[PDB]
Amino acid sequence: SEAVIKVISSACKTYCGKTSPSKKEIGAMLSLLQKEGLLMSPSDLYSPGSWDPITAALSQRAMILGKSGELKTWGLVLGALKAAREE
Ligand SMILES: O=P(O)(O)O[C@H]1[C@H](O)[C@@H](OP(=O)(O)O)[C@H](O)[C@@H](OP(=O)(O)O)[C@H]1O
Repeated sequence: SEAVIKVISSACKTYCGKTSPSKKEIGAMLSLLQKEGLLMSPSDLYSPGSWDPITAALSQRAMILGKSGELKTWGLVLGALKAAREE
């Protein structure tokens, strides 16, 4: 939607620095996860136990369809969030 997007933005800008996903990339991945049935809300990313199925599903789609466009964004989020939850 909006609020959660900016939250993710400022978050990754602190963990990944300048090498963070652009807002235009964040929204794209967000909408994909919803239509894929992987997620249902923008706050779903706050669930660590739901990361595994997503990474698996995206990896499958990437290696089968031949495109890691959505996987790249996920990897960036996963890395930053994993580090955040590590503290
Ligand atoms: O303020 P930053 O540390 O430079 O991060 C920005 C902000 O999060 C911005 O939201 P806002 O315009 O509300 O500050 C967003 O739109 C940008 O993504 P993009 O470059 O594709 O336009 C992003 O880099």
